[PDB]
Amino acid sequence: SNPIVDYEFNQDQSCLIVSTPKSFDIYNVHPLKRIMSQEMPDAGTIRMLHRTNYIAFVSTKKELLHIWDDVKKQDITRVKLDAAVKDLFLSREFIVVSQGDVISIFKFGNPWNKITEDIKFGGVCEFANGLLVYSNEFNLGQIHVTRLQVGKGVLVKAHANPVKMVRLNRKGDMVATCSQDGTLIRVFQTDNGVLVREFRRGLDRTSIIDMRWSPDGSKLAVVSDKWTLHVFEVFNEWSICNFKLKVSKGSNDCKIAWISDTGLVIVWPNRRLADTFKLNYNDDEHVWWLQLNQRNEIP
Repeated sequence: SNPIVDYEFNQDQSCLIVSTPKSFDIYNVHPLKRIMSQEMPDAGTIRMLHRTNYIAFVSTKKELLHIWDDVKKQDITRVKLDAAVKDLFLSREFIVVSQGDVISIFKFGNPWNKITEDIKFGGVCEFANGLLVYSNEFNLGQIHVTRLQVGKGVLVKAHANPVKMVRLNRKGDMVATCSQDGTLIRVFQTDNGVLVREFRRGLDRTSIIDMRWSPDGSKLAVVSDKWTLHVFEVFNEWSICNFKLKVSKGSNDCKIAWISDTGLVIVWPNRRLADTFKLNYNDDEHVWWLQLNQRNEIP
């Protein structure tokens, strides 16, 4: 009966945090088990800091960004927001918030203040391991890559068409990119913006639902609105794997999570469902293939 309002993984993707109209819960991804649950109305977008007790959620009603203490069971602080949140990221140092046309950067810890002037951007962004990536506010095909020390950094003409989404690897030395076409998936070095690789998802155009690097950064998982799961070798050219995902009509969004160097989990918000995949390899024939092992309710 409880619908999922928002859901997201933690930085290593060992946890899944979700918000409902009545509460917000945290789960292990593999094995799928609920770690905790907290009665909480009006909880909007919600994020989690690693495997600590530090939780951040946005109040839909009062337009407030809370920092919730999971053991104290109370607010640490509340931050006033001026527009609707689009993205949210947490590190031990910074709180990166994407509200409206702007990216705001607060400090993680007292006094919980803004560290820099607000950055206007193109609508897509990513922050991971102190490394910020966002699209230029007018040149939507371009992306800025900067290290929060903010200061200036590298500019990359990623695509002709506007960039749709972006994904940093686990270390933070590479960024995967795609567009509205969803035909080409490019990989750049965060050091200098040089094109490392260029993948081809397919001939026809599709919207890309999610991307995610493997833990070692050797592989890149991709899911399109065609609802096909792709896997590309980096290896640090077409996909080495394909799998027609099992989707119903109500499904229109999901998120990928690597549980190992050879295991993925696809979380389905509307169906409240988690598909566990194994990435198999035949050393004799030098071929990869995907296998759907388990299908679990959240609950």
